[PDB]
Amino acid sequence: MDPFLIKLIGFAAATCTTVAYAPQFIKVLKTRSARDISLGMFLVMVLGLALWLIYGLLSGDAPLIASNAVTMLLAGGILVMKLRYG
Amino acid sequence: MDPFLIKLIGFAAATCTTVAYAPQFIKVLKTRSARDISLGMFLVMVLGLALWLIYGLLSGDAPLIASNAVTMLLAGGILVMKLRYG
Repeated sequence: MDPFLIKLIGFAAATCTTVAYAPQFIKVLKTRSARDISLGMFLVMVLGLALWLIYGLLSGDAPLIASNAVTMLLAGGILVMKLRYG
Repeated sequence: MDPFLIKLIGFAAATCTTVAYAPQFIKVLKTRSARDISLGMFLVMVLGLALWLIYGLLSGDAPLIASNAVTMLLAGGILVMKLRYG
């Protein structure tokens, strides 16, 4: 019945990107982005993440669940990007 | 036995981000990134994606499998980023 042990193994491997992804998100902010960038692209990505949470639960996978939580917190860099506007 | 129908549903939803993510990748290139950016972060992300393919197959999920294939092709934007070097 979809053993939880599988989720743990996936997280362990995904940890490399997840751990590296978090700091990488901040670096993107210093990438000197312009306001003329379509923020709509980022908004869509967030929508997929929200849905991925449901799918992740159905599979009992941790990487998708943990990624969604981590992304939400790290995503906070949205305010920084929005600063470029106006 | 992990019905394939589940993978199809996940892809349909993930299609929003997957479809939007592809064009978003190109836009990142025009983000005026600097060579002083740690490319190592991107390298690690790729490693996780390669492993995710195996995990994705184990779950029979299409979003992870399709994402890996799409990312590999779209990732090609690596050469553009490498151009900043030197």
